[PDB]
Parts: sequence; structure tokens; C-alpha cells
Amino acid sequence: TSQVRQNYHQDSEAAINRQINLELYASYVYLSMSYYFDRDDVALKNFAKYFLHQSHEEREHAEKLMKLQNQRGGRIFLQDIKKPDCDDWESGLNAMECALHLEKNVNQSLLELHKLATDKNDPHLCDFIETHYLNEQVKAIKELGDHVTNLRKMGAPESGLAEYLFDKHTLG
Amino acid sequence: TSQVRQNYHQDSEAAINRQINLELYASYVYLSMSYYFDRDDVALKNFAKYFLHQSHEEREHAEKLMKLQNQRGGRIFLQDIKKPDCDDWESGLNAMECALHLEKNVNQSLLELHKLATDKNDPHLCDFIETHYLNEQVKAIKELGDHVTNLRKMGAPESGLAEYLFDKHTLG
Amino acid sequence: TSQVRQNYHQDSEAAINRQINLELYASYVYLSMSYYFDRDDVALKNFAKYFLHQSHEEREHAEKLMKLQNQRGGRIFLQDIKKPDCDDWESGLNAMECALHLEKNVNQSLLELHKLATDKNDPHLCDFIETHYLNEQVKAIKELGDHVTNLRKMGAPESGLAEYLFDKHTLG
Amino acid sequence: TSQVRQNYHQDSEAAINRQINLELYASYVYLSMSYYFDRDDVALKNFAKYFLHQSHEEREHAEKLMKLQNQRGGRIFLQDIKKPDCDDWESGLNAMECALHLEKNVNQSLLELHKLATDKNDPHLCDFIETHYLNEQVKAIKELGDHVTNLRKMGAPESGLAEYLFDKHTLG
Amino acid sequence: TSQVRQNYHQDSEAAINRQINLELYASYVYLSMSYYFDRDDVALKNFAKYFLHQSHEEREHAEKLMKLQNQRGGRIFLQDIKKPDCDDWESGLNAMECALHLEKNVNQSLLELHKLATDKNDPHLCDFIETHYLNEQVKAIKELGDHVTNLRKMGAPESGLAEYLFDKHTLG
Amino acid sequence: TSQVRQNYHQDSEAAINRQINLELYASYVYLSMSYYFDRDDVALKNFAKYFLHQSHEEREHAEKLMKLQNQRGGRIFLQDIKKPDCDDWESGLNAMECALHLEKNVNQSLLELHKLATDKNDPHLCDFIETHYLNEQVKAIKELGDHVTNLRKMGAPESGLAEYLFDKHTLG
Ligand code: NA
Ligand code: NA
Ligand code: NA
Ligand code: NA
Ligand code: NA
Ligand code: NA
Ligand code: NA
Ligand code: NA
Ligand code: NA
Ligand code: NA
Ligand code: NA
Ligand code: NA
Ligand code: NA
Ligand code: NA
Ligand code: NA
Ligand code: NA
Ligand code: NA
Ligand code: NA
Ligand code: NA
Ligand SMILES: [Zn+2]
Ligand SMILES: [Zn+2]
Ligand SMILES: [Zn+2]
Ligand SMILES: [Zn+2]
Ligand SMILES: [Zn+2]
Ligand SMILES: [Zn+2]
Ligand SMILES: [Zn+2]
Ligand SMILES: [Zn+2]
Ligand SMILES: [Zn+2]
Ligand SMILES: [Zn+2]
Ligand SMILES: [Zn+2]
Ligand SMILES: [Zn+2]
Ligand SMILES: [Zn+2]
Ligand SMILES: [Zn+2]
Ligand SMILES: [Zn+2]
Ligand SMILES: [Zn+2]
Ligand SMILES: [Zn+2]
Ligand SMILES: [Zn+2]
Ligand SMILES: [Zn+2]
Ligand SMILES: [Zn+2]
Ligand SMILES: [Zn+2]
Ligand SMILES: [Zn+2]
Ligand SMILES: [Zn+2]
Ligand SMILES: [Zn+2]
Ligand SMILES: [Zn+2]
Ligand SMILES: [Zn+2]
Ligand SMILES: [Zn+2]
Ligand SMILES: [Zn+2]
Ligand SMILES: [Zn+2]
Ligand SMILES: [Zn+2]
Ligand SMILES: [Zn+2]
Ligand SMILES: [Zn+2]
Ligand SMILES: [Zn+2]
Ligand SMILES: [Zn+2]
Ligand SMILES: [Zn+2]
Ligand SMILES: [Zn+2]
Ligand SMILES: [Zn+2]
Ligand SMILES: [Zn+2]
Ligand SMILES: [Zn+2]
Ligand SMILES: [Zn+2]
Ligand SMILES: [Zn+2]
Ligand SMILES: [Zn+2]
Ligand SMILES: [Zn+2]
Ligand SMILES: [Zn+2]
Ligand SMILES: [Zn+2]
Ligand SMILES: [Zn+2]
Ligand SMILES: [Zn+2]
Ligand SMILES: [Zn+2]
Ligand SMILES: [Zn+2]
Ligand SMILES: [Zn+2]
Ligand SMILES: [Zn+2]
Ligand SMILES: [Zn+2]
Ligand SMILES: [Zn+2]
Ligand SMILES: [Zn+2]
Ligand SMILES: [Zn+2]
Ligand SMILES: [Zn+2]
Ligand SMILES: [Zn+2]
Ligand SMILES: [Zn+2]
Ligand SMILES: [Zn+2]
Ligand SMILES: [Zn+2]
Ligand SMILES: [Zn+2]
Ligand SMILES: [Zn+2]
Ligand SMILES: [Zn+2]
Repeated sequence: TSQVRQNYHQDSEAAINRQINLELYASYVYLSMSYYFDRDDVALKNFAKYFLHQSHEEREHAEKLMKLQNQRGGRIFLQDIKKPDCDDWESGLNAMECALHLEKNVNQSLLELHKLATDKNDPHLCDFIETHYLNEQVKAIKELGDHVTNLRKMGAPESGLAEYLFDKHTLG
Repeated sequence: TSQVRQNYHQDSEAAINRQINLELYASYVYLSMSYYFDRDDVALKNFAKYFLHQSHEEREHAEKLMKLQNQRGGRIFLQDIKKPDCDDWESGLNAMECALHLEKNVNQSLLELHKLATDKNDPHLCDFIETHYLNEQVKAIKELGDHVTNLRKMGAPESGLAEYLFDKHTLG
Repeated sequence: TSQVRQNYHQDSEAAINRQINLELYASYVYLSMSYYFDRDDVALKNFAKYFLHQSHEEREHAEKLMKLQNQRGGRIFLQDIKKPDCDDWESGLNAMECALHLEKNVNQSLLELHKLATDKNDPHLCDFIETHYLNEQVKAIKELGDHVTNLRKMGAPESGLAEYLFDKHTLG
Repeated sequence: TSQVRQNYHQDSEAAINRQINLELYASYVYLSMSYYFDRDDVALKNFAKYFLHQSHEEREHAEKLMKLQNQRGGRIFLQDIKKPDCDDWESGLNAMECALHLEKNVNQSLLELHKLATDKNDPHLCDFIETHYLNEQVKAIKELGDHVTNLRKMGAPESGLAEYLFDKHTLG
Repeated sequence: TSQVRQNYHQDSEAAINRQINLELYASYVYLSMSYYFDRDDVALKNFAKYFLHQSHEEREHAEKLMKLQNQRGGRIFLQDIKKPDCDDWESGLNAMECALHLEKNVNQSLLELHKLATDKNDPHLCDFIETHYLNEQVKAIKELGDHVTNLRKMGAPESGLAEYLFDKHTLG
Repeated sequence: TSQVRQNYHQDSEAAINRQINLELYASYVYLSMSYYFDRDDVALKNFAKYFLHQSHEEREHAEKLMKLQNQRGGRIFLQDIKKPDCDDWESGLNAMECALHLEKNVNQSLLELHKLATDKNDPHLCDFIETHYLNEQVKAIKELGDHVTNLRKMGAPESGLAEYLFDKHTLG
């Protein structure tokens, strides 16, 4: 046992390792999207910038969970990072909808993690999740929902002018 | 023979003179395009600014090749600069497509020049082409491809609103 | 075919995709090492900082290759990022030796990539590899070799004082 | 007819197009001279700088005429830019004498243009020529005449010391 | 074998050691020239300054090759630095001509080195030579050729006034 | 005879030329040592920096003697610079001991030079040696003796930790 470990259940340690893999996977998905919008036949540079920033943020989320795992005396066990579901993300609206679905999946995983921490009476882990992850997820989901709403109302994906102007005025 | 000449093949010297003429011709094409967009019945000032900047850049490319020719002890032999293929460039999208075709032609000439320099075992000339011309061409081709993609997706040339907004938001 | 693609062989495109995966894998290996040294029972914070910086650098290498792939009109195809070979890196000296082995493997892959680009007469890709990857690899290998030499001469891994002082004075 | 065209005769439009070609030709002549003095066997860097500056100035003169053509609703029609009469300009004094002859030819063309504009009762075009071209030509001719006088009096072209010191003290 | 050595042929290592000796020899030649022009019976202080700067630059070239040798895991083997061919360099023009001959000899050695690196498929060494040595040599040869041309045209070596004024106005 | 020569014996001139060669040789020895410590299997960067600085200082000593030779109307006669006695300097302590031996040899040569200048009643040369060389040598010998003492007392060369810490704390 680690000399620092206290009130840290093995189930919580395993769930944190699963969350680390999920955040790394999300970072990879966002990287894939970013460079889709960098293609010469897509060419939406602010969509590309937006998703690259999301990718870097998800990497930071994963690293913060790894730091937590070490702080509590758990042991990090890394797994393969699976490739994203798509190479071709088809449009700015479709990528935003996929990002929204992904963020809601990550939020569900975080809520299950919080439930596990409550069940194991680990208030430090509960507070960690609440303080660093839950409101960030709610804000991200709300922002993506707003983006989807605006793109749909402007006429995307059938209006390329819509995605061009959204790229310039909302993401620029 | 020039007192500085060393490892500089006559075929390389001739190919550099041909490249000088090609860069001057490209500068002239871009000048023609720029002042097409300055016409009162076209009136896209940022298209005009974009192509004028390209014209000045191509003039600089030609002057750098002339400097190279003198550095290596070759002798510059100038030829007529032929007039561009068009007086009327018809639309922002058509001009961008013509610019893309022109840049790919210049890139092909530069690749043939690099092949000749390799065949003559002239590493200084190979490095000159790689360092000053090849990535510049790849970047220019990628930028023009992006512009064509965006103009097509916004509805150009049939949408004059598309070219107006592209002029304002991408080229402005 | 992409409207920008010119002198870009399908074999080169595939090799660039393989190199992207290798750089992402190296980033993951370095991330694993970094958080190994963050463990309470290892507790070498400057080793952790060193390998985290390497991880971020490898991520940048991968992103630059993705940008290249799009610049040339190739299409990025991502694959799973395999988990690193070890969870437990055993000592600062062992991690440095593993990093050296990894960097030499990456360098070998880059040399094979350069040979392929030469064989396909792609001077832009050759220059890209030379300018952005080859000397970086040589410098990284030399630095890691120096670190291994110093750690061995100070008495690592059997002297924990050696790794402590190396962490403070070389990596701090 | 252009919506802006007013009091702009077709003969004036044609004469402006001819003047554009003449200014571009003069720019090319000066470019040729500049890089003649950049040769290792000539090596007068301030002569080279002087004629390169003249080349850029003539390009600006041509562009101002193109802007005028569009302002008045005329249509620019470009022609081939003929190569200069010489590859080898033989000496600083000979190049200065050729430049003087060229500037006097351009001035004669501008005077014929002004006569045509007067004959067509186009006071805007007359004023344009007077304000932007006539005194510039007189100043250029006077400066070149001064340079020729000084080079002749110092002993050029037979005294290479004369051209060296003129390059240093007048053109430096 | 060195722990860092990878794709570094023994022939390349030997050729780098020969190039190190050649650069040190060139530094010595330039030192000899510099202090020739410092003699009371020669007394051209800017010629002396010019060649002293060249001597220091050649020393830096040699040190950069030694750094390369260590970076690649080769082993530096130093040899005697032979004394220069002359104690008495006879005139500014003669010294400049000797410097030009020396720089062309060094350039030939560098071209043979690049050919060897290409033959051994060592792209890092090829790029090192191209990036740090080849254009520097071309520039140095062009500058020395210009100096020789100007000194000859001003009347050197028979005109001591020529060398005096060249010392003041070109090298000052 | 030189127009400036006064009270400058031919024996003194010869001895100054020998001292020039000795200082250049010492510079070469220190250069060899510096790049020994730059090897990946030695990797003591502050030892390398220390000896490179010594090499540059010895080059300056030689140049000051050449300036003296010209000031007094003597004529510089350069000789081959012999390669150093070792390629492999074996340890920081061994290199410091070799440097101490070298500096004492140079000091002995300078003392013989001063004795010769006294015997020839050349007070300017005596003062030159005293002012620029003798105390510099005493200081260098004392510093090297201190370094040897400290390295021996810390346990070098058998303790690689000793040389590492000396490199960090005394030479850093
Ligand atoms: Na993907
Ligand atoms: Na979901
Ligand atoms: Na849910
Ligand atoms: Na045209
Ligand atoms: Na084309
Ligand atoms: Na092609
Ligand atoms: Na680009
Ligand atoms: Na791992
Ligand atoms: Na390896
Ligand atoms: Na290998
Ligand atoms: Na010409
Ligand atoms: Na005339
Ligand atoms: Na006239
Ligand atoms: Na000599
Ligand atoms: Na030669
Ligand atoms: Na040669
Ligand atoms: Na040696
Ligand atoms: Na001694
Ligand atoms: Na003694
Ligand atoms: Zn669990
Ligand atoms: Zn954008
Ligand atoms: Zn990040
Ligand atoms: Zn974050
Ligand atoms: Zn996240
Ligand atoms: Zn821990
Ligand atoms: Zn912590
Ligand atoms: Zn665990
Ligand atoms: Zn693990
Ligand atoms: Zn998968
Ligand atoms: Zn040819
Ligand atoms: Zn505008
Ligand atoms: Zn320009
Ligand atoms: Zn340019
Ligand atoms: Zn160009
Ligand atoms: Zn030349
Ligand atoms: Zn030049
Ligand atoms: Zn020619
Ligand atoms: Zn010509
Ligand atoms: Zn034509
Ligand atoms: Zn392949
Ligand atoms: Zn620390
Ligand atoms: Zn990064
Ligand atoms: Zn990086
Ligand atoms: Zn990498
Ligand atoms: Zn693309
Ligand atoms: Zn790009
Ligand atoms: Zn592909
Ligand atoms: Zn993919
Ligand atoms: Zn795996
Ligand atoms: Zn290169
Ligand atoms: Zn200490
Ligand atoms: Zn007319
Ligand atoms: Zn000059
Ligand atoms: Zn201009
Ligand atoms: Zn002007
Ligand atoms: Zn003009
Ligand atoms: Zn108009
Ligand atoms: Zn206007
Ligand atoms: Zn017209
Ligand atoms: Zn036209
Ligand atoms: Zn012609
Ligand atoms: Zn060899
Ligand atoms: Zn002077
Ligand atoms: Zn130096
Ligand atoms: Zn240098
Ligand atoms: Zn050199
Ligand atoms: Zn080494
Ligand atoms: Zn190094
Ligand atoms: Zn060797
Ligand atoms: Zn040696
Ligand atoms: Zn000799
Ligand atoms: Zn003596
Ligand atoms: Zn150090
Ligand atoms: Zn020095
Ligand atoms: Zn000194
Ligand atoms: Zn000394
Ligand atoms: Zn003297
Ligand atoms: Zn003096
Ligand atoms: Zn003597
Ligand atoms: Zn000598
Ligand atoms: Zn020897
Ligand atoms: Zn005294």
C-alpha cells in the first residue's frame, strides 16, 4: 500500500483510470476533428482552431486525473487510446453534434464516478470531481448546444455560407 | 569562365534563366488580376490587394533567382515577358482558380529544376530551391485551394454576395 | 484527388500516417514516464517535468506531421495509440535509457521516411524531414546519451543520492 | 460603356495603355542594369542599388497609370514586355548614358500623351500627367545628366578608379 | 560503438576529421595574412581586420564540425595544422586572390563531403553541410571575387593609392 | 631593417616567434580537451566550457605576441602547430593535471624569454612580458592547482560523482 493512501477505495482507483482513458480518447477525437477542418476541401480554420483547443483541454483533464491518482496513492494504469469513430466529420454542424454527444458521454461517466465516490464515502474525490469536472462539463455542453442551435438556424450544413459565417463570427 | 564559378552546370544556368522568366511572367499575371478587381464594374478591393501582393512577391522571387545566378557565376539572360492569357478574369473564384493553376505550373517547373540540380550534383542549388521556393509554393497552393473551396461553398461565382463577403472577411 | 496534391506519392502519404502514430505513441510513453516520477514512492519532480515536456514536444511533432499531410493533399488516417510497454519505469536511469531507445527507434523511422521520399523524388518532403525532424532527433539522442552517461557515472540506479542530485542539478 | 466614363476619349485610353507598357519596359531595363552591376566581374553595388531603385519606381509609375485607366473607366490591355536591348551594359558611364536616353524617350512619350489629352480637351488627364509624370521626368533627366557629367569628368569608363569612387561617394 | 551513433559511416567520420583540419588550416592562413597587413611596411589596418575576422570565422567553422562529430558519436582525431604557404602575402590584391583560391579549395572539399554523405545515405550530415557550410562558402567566394575585381579595376597592386582607398572605402 | 626597429635583438625576435608557436599549441591542446568533455560518454559540459575558454585565451595570447612582433619591427615566422599529445584525456582530474603541466611549461618558456630580454637590455620587451604574461601565468597555475586539489580531495577520478559535482559547483 502507498504510504499516502487513505480512504481511497480500489474501485475508485479503477474508475479514475477509466476516466483517464476516456479523457485521452476525447482529446484524440477532437484532434481528428481539428485536422478535418484543416483539409483543403473543408478549409474552416476557426473550426480547426476550436477543436484543437478542445483537444488540448481534454489532455489537461486527463493529466489532472493522473495527478489526482498519484496524490491519493493510487497507481496509474494506461490503456490503448482507441482511434476516433470517424475520419471524415462531414460538416461543421455534424462535428459540433458529435462533440456534444461526446461531452454528454464524458459527463455521464463523471456522474457515475461521483456516485461511486459518494458510495465509498470519499468526500475528497467527490469534491475533486465537482470542483474540476462537473461545471466544466455543463458549460461545455451548453456551449456546444448553442453552437448547434445557431448552425441549424443559419441553414447548415446545406448552406456553406452558414458555416463560413459561423466560422468567422462565432468561432473567430 | 567567371572567377567564382564552381560546380555550376551550364544546364543549371539555363534552367535558372527560364525560372526567372517564369516568375516575372507570374508577377505580370497577378498584376493583371489585381487591376481587374480594381475595375468599377468589379470593385472588389481586397481581391485587388491580394493579387497585387502576390505580384510583388513573384517579382521578389525572380530577383532572388537573379541574385543566385550572379552568386554562382552564371550570366542572366532576360527574355520577353509574355502578356497574361486573359484581360478579363471574370470573377473572384475564376481568378483564384487561375492563380492555383499558375502556382502549380510554377511548382512543377521548380521540381524539374530541383531534379536537374540533383542530376548535376549541385547541392547548393538543390538547397537554394528547397529553402526558398518549394515550401513557399506548397503554402501558396494550399492557401489558394482553401480560397477556392470557401468561394465554391459560399456559392460563388453566381452569388455576388459570396464574393463580397469573402472579400471582406477572408481577404480583408 | 485533392486539388492541391502534386508530386505526393501514396506510399509517402501512408508513411506519414505511420509516423504520426509513432509520434503520438512516443508522447504517450513520455506521459507514462512523467507520472511514474510523480509517484509518492519515486518523488523525482524534475524527472517528471522533463518527461512531461518531452511528451508535449512529441505531441507537437505529430501535429506538424498532420499539418504536412493536409498541406500536401494527403488524408490523415488515425490508428489506436498503443499503451506504453511499462507502467513501472524502475529508476531515473532506466527511464532515460528507455527514452534513448525510443528516440533512436523514432529516428530510424524518420530515416526510412527520408529514404522513401528520396526514392519518390519528393524534395519538399525530404526537406521537411531534414528541417524539422532529423537534427531534432540527433540533438535529443545526444542529450539522452549525456544524461545516461552522467547517471551511470554518479552511481545510479543503486545510489538514490545520485538520482536525487541529478534531478536537482541537471534537470532542475 | 463604363458607368464612370466621362470625357475620356478612346485615343486617350489607347495612349495610356501604350504608356503602361513603356513604363513596364523601363522597369525591366533598369532591372537588367541593376543585376549587371551585381556581377562578380563588375561588382559596383551602389550602381546596382541605384538601378534597382529606378526599376521599382518605374513599376510604380506603371501601376499609377493602371489605376488612372480604371478611375476613368478605360480598360487596361496589357502587352508583352520586350526584353531590354542589352544584356551587357559595359560600364557605369554607359549604363547611365543608356538610362538618360531611356528617360528622354519616356519623357517624349509623356509629352505626346499630354498633347493628345489637350487635343481631346481632357483637363483631368492633362493635370494627371503634369502632376505625376512631367516634373518627375525632368528631375530624373537632370540627375542622370549630372551623373554622366561627373563620371566623364572623373575619367570614366577608362578609369575604373573613377567608377569605384563615384559608386562610393555619389551613389553611396 | 557510441551509444548515440546511428547511420554514421566510418568514412563520413574520417571525412569530417579531415574537414576539421582544413578549417583550422584556413584559420591559420587568414591569421598569417592579417598580421602581414599589420606590418609597418604594409600598414593596411582594414585588410588586417578583414582577414582577422575571417580567421576567427574559420575557427568557428572548425568548432562546429567538432560539435557535429561528437553529436553523431564519431571521435575527433586532430592532426598538425600546417603552416601557411607564405609569410609574405605581397599586396592586398594578392592576399585576396589567395583567399579566393583557398575558399574555393575548401568549397571543393565540402562538396566532396556532401557527395560522400549522399553516397552513405546520411541525410542529417547532408543537411548539416548544406545548412551551415555550402551557402556560406558561395557567399564568401562571391565577396572575395568582388574584392579582387574592384582592386584590379582600381589599378592594384601597382597603385598603392588603389589599395589605400579600397582599405578605407570597402573594408572600412 | 624595419624603419621602426630599435633595440630589438634578432635573438629576441626568434624567441618571440617560438613563443607564438607555443601559445598556438596550447590553444590547440585546450581545444582538444574541451571537445573531449563534449563526448557523449564523458558529458561534462562545464569542463568543456572551461577548456574552450582557455583555448580562446591562448589564441589571444598568441595574437598579442604577433602584434608585439610587428610593433617592434620583427617579422613573424609561423610554424606548424603540432597536434596535442592525447586524443583521450581520461578524466576531469587528468585533464586539469595536464593543463597545469602545460601552463608550467609555458611559464618556463616565458621566464626564459624574460631572461633573454634582460640579457639583451630590452626593457620594453621585459615590461611587455611582465605586464601581459607573467602574472597571468601565475594566476592560471594557481587556479589549476586549486582545481586539482579539490578534485583529488573529493575523490576523483574514481568518484564520478566528484567530477559531476565539481563540474556543477566550481566550473558552473
Ligand atoms: Na479520426
Ligand atoms: Na451522449
Ligand atoms: Na446521461
Ligand atoms: Na492581362
Ligand atoms: Na497547373
Ligand atoms: Na506537376
Ligand atoms: Na498555406
Ligand atoms: Na505506461
Ligand atoms: Na532503438
Ligand atoms: Na537505426
Ligand atoms: Na537585358
Ligand atoms: Na532619348
Ligand atoms: Na523629344
Ligand atoms: Na605564414
Ligand atoms: Na582553389
Ligand atoms: Na572544384
Ligand atoms: Na588531441
Ligand atoms: Na610543466
Ligand atoms: Na620551470
Ligand atoms: Zn470501479
Ligand atoms: Zn477562418
Ligand atoms: Zn494540453
Ligand atoms: Zn483543461
Ligand atoms: Zn474532459
Ligand atoms: Zn503516489
Ligand atoms: Zn501532486
Ligand atoms: Zn491501479
Ligand atoms: Zn501504465
Ligand atoms: Zn480502435
Ligand atoms: Zn537546362
Ligand atoms: Zn473591400
Ligand atoms: Zn517586389
Ligand atoms: Zn517574395
Ligand atoms: Zn514564385
Ligand atoms: Zn557573378
Ligand atoms: Zn550576392
Ligand atoms: Zn547564361
Ligand atoms: Zn539579359
Ligand atoms: Zn504574348
Ligand atoms: Zn509507405
Ligand atoms: Zn526536484
Ligand atoms: Zn503539445
Ligand atoms: Zn515540438
Ligand atoms: Zn518526435
Ligand atoms: Zn488538404
Ligand atoms: Zn497549413
Ligand atoms: Zn491517406
Ligand atoms: Zn482518421
Ligand atoms: Zn496495446
Ligand atoms: Zn536540405
Ligand atoms: Zn550538491
Ligand atoms: Zn492613341
Ligand atoms: Zn559599393
Ligand atoms: Zn515598385
Ligand atoms: Zn514611383
Ligand atoms: Zn516612369
Ligand atoms: Zn473602372
Ligand atoms: Zn482608384
Ligand atoms: Zn482599352
Ligand atoms: Zn490585359
Ligand atoms: Zn523582344
Ligand atoms: Zn572518408
Ligand atoms: Zn585603415
Ligand atoms: Zn572564433
Ligand atoms: Zn563562423
Ligand atoms: Zn570555413
Ligand atoms: Zn559523442
Ligand atoms: Zn552538442
Ligand atoms: Zn574517428
Ligand atoms: Zn585528437
Ligand atoms: Zn608545414
Ligand atoms: Zn632566441
Ligand atoms: Zn554541467
Ligand atoms: Zn580568441
Ligand atoms: Zn587572453
Ligand atoms: Zn598563454
Ligand atoms: Zn612592423
Ligand atoms: Zn600595433
Ligand atoms: Zn623574424
Ligand atoms: Zn609566417
Ligand atoms: Zn605532430
Ligand atoms: Zn616592470
